[PDB]
Amino acid sequence: SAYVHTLNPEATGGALVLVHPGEGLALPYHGLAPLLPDVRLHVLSDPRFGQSDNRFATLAEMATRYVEWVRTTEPEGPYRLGGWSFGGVVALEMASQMTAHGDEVSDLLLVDSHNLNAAPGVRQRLVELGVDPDSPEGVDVVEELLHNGALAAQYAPPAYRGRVSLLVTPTDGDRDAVRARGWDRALLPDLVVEPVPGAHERLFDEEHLSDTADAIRRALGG
Repeated sequence: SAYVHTLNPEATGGALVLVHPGEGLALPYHGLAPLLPDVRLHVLSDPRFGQSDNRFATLAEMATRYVEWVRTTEPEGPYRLGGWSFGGVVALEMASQMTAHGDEVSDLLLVDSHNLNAAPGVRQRLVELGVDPDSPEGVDVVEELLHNGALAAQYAPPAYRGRVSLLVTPTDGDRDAVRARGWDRALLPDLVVEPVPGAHERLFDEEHLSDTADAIRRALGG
């Protein structure tokens, strides 16, 4: 569909599905493609983005719909899923569902994601992106953002035994980066924690993209 876009379509090194962050558009990930030229990148956008009505009721329901798309695009596994912040949380729930239905998910990439249901700026994020929150783009994005943040707050991530890479930016006061983001290592026995530099909101902007892509490449090459 119009919400699934595939980058590096002739790549033969494997595939990676990336779920949109809380703003709802997978466009930040497009700049990864030249930096991950051996990876088929399937980037997923929110199909309910423009719809004040007909939002997904739960993060689980969103994930279930995205799984469908993934299976249609890559009918055979093993699967590698991930996303930046909110998208990483959705990717986890996708991995949880796929593995419960017999699929192999060899990698799950949480790019500086947090678990708001455990450890809980809408307009200010756009201002920081250079968009007018009150422009036509602006209002839709803030609306999308607050809903996805509500989906995340109501969702608790389940125990998941597969391999999970959590890429973490610097943690205020250098405290434990896993608890600071609301995750419980008892639920993620095969968690691997990897550093990525810069600020949570800046990870895909022009300056940062090469370092963020480096951290993703390293996470996938276990």
